[PDB]
Amino acid sequence: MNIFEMLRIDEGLRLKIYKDTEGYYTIGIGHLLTKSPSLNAAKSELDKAIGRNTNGVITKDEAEKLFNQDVDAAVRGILRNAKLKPVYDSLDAVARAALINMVFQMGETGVAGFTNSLRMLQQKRWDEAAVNLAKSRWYNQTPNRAKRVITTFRTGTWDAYK
Ligand SMILES: [Cl-]
Ligand SMILES: [Cl-]
Repeated sequence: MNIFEMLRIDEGLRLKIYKDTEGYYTIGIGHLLTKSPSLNAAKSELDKAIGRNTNGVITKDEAEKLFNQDVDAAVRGILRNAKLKPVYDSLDAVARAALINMVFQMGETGVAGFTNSLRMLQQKRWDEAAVNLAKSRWYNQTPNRAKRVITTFRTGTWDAYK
């Protein structure tokens, strides 16, 4: 298991524009197109992202390309974030994948605000961090996914994904 397989499980794969859990226009493997309520706006962002007139449909290879770009972006964002980097550097490889997953879902900003959980993770207070991570809108809105990520940090294994 690795970050790609992990995210593929959590986000799924869709080849036509769809609305995410928050009601936003998305495509592929969790690639957010826009928060705008306009489908035309979404179609426009899609074409600009792909480099062609898609008409709201993309191929599997195109989806995977956006996916690679998005994972790369997430890691790079973590590494440039003053609050995130030190946490990431302190973690084992499995737990690092859990941090990337949260950044991919909620953005660098979203994550950087879990101040208390981050400190606990950096201190390796696993169980406490798990409890603190759960007291969040994130966990209450997407509980199954949040439980998988939380378990990943807590145990340092991929068991929630097998
Ligand atoms: Cl893009
Ligand atoms: Cl969920």
